[PDB]
Amino acid sequence: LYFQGHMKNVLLIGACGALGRAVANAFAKGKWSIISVDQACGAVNPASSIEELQQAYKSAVTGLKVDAVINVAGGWAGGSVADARTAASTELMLRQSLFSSVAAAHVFSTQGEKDGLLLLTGAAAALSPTPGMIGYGTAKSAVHFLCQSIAADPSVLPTDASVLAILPTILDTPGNRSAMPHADRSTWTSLEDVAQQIVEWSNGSRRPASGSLVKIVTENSKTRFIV
Amino acid sequence: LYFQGHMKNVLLIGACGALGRAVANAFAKGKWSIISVDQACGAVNPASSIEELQQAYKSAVTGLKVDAVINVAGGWAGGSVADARTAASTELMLRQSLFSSVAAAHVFSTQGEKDGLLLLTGAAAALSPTPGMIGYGTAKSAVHFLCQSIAADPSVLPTDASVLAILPTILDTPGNRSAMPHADRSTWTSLEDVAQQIVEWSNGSRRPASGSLVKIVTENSKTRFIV
Repeated sequence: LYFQGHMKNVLLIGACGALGRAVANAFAKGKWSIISVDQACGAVNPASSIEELQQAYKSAVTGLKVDAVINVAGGWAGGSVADARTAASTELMLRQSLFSSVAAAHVFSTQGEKDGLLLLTGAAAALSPTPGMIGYGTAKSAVHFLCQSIAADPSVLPTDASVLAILPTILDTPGNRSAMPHADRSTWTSLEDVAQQIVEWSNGSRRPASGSLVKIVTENSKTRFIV
Repeated sequence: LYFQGHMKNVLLIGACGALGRAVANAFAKGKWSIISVDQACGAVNPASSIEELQQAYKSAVTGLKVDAVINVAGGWAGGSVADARTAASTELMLRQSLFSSVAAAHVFSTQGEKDGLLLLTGAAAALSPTPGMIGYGTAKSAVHFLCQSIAADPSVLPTDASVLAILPTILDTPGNRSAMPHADRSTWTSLEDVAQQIVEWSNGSRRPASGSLVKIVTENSKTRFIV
């Protein structure tokens, strides 16, 4: 007659960035419980070791199982091996994208629900060498490899778990608007389309094969998610 | 009648490991000047930022131009995203292999001689996903990407510079002998064959195309260097 459901829980990493806020709004409209580890904003020190991140992540979800672990953290910096500042900017992109993803994988493995989702954020541009974006290309290339490697042994993920990486080309962010203010935005992906796709996968449906690198391709302002 | 030559200088990173010592011995027999940044052993703190490594590297070669920058640093640890210790071990492999390689690229770019060599150390096993070696596969995959990315804009390297990554399968090291003491060693690459190949490339000849991932393939105890 009455059957009591259960709240779904998402561990959200990177909630403070443009895509992070769009993703938090989509989970909230979707009536998920959100644990925003990076919030209440800069809540976890970026100088954290991988071990310290996985401690802060385990601590934020104690006595919960998580149906999704969504990592959308990461900024962008340019630079070639010529610039002295490439060292500092690449260490930052490695910490925001790769350190966070390794820690997120361990919490997913130990606290994750059956049919759960781990979602990592790559970059379509990191499918090719990136001479002018050394740090960013190297960090996101590593995320892509980490996603394929996690997927390749399902015995250490929850049963019917999926790991996916999203590979955006260009996102329609305030930063992109002010950087390129007279460009055509017909290929810029809406943050809301990405966030709604992430919620749909997190609710269980339309997932490509675990380990997929899902390119986000926008043409004439319509988006497809392509493996 | 008499023409005075000049010493060739190598910046050697990772001189303390088995391959590092074999490489130092080969440069020394080859009458190169060796700057061993990691020596006099653990000379540079592994907890160094990329910026601090590139400072320690610039400082070790002040008022020299370097004909070669050779990075052979890196140990090995196992682990899946299941093990709590994967976080700490992966951060170590990222620091030893990738942090060192980004700093080495900047010193090569700013202090490197024309026709100079930058050599990075990958892993044949990182050409495929590595579920049981998450940290090691991810760190070496990143080195491979970094090598291709550096090569892809020659304008920020010295004229006729080459960047190469070596991708060993199994090296005949004391560690490998004691770990697998009844295995066949007919596919294990001699450290001296690798070191002599590195010196030959550093003297200028037999280099494949810049950005190459050179697999080291040993069969019936004979080694080839294959792109």
